Amino acid sequence: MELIGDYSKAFLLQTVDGKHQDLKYISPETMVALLTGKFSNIVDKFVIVDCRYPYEYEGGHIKTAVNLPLERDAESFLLKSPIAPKRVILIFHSEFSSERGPRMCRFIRERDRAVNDYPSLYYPEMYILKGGYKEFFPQHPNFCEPQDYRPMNHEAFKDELKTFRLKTRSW
Ligand SMILES: [Cl-]
Ligand SMILES: [Cl-]
Repeated sequence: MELIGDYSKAFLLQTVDGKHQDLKYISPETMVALLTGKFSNIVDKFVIVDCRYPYEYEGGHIKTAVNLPLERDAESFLLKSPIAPKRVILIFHSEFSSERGPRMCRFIRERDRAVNDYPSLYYPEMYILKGGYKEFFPQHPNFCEPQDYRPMNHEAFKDELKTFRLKTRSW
């Protein structure tokens, strides 16, 4: 397997197959391994980036996850003042981690490359949580808060979906 983004070392986590062949995916179990400190001696810090809309996040998210659905906010939070460490790892996810999560992952790498001298990166190691929140919640409810799951297409949030999308950079 290839080295991480800055070609400094191998990827630390075991991966699983995912739709986007060029990205690295991890399972809910591996996400829990990170959250339970199984890699504390090597991983200084990791950030779980929930790329879903605010109402989805509010309806139930992974503990400690940060809601950064808008590209400009994800960039500001992660690259304005890079989180320095050991390793730093980013884990992106959305509802199914089919579109929004992967898109933000690619976006951050694009920006990371743009503000660095090749091949250096602030976040050389990034993963996608396979199955997204939809598959994580049924496996580890006590690692979520609140302990619920609100889909993007929830019937009671149709207006909220439209409101949020009109704030995005492109549709
Ligand atoms: Cl997938
Ligand atoms: Cl956006």
